[PDB]
Amino acid sequence: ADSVNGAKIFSANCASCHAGGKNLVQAQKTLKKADLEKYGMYSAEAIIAQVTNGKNAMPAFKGRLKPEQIEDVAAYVLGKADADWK
Ligand code: HEC
Repeated sequence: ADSVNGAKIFSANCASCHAGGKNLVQAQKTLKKADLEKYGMYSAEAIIAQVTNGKNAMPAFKGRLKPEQIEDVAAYVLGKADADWK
């Protein structure tokens, strides 16, 4: 995975709702490490699944983003949560 490419994908596709690791639609489901851990979402597998297929009001990105781009954005989230958002 490529977290740098991931940051590009995040900026273009995710920051509308998750700027600063928040969640503008469903406020407690943030991208902070502690919340990812709490919800079982602190892994590449988990983030890829949810980005790909969606969850409730979290959009699915299958088709929109290529599989590699989904992998890279997952890497970005994990890295950013580790470094800055928690
Ligand atoms: C609004 C239109 C959103 C956009 C754009 C993106 N996300 Fe999202 N995300 C959104 C919601 C409403 C939710 C909660 C879903 C639920 O009901 O549980 C989410 C959740 C996530 C999570 C998990 C967070 C956690 O459990 O604490 C992740 C990892 C996530 N979203 C990632 C993510 C990425 C990488 C995005 C762009 C490709 C993205 N989201 C866009 C709302 C919206």
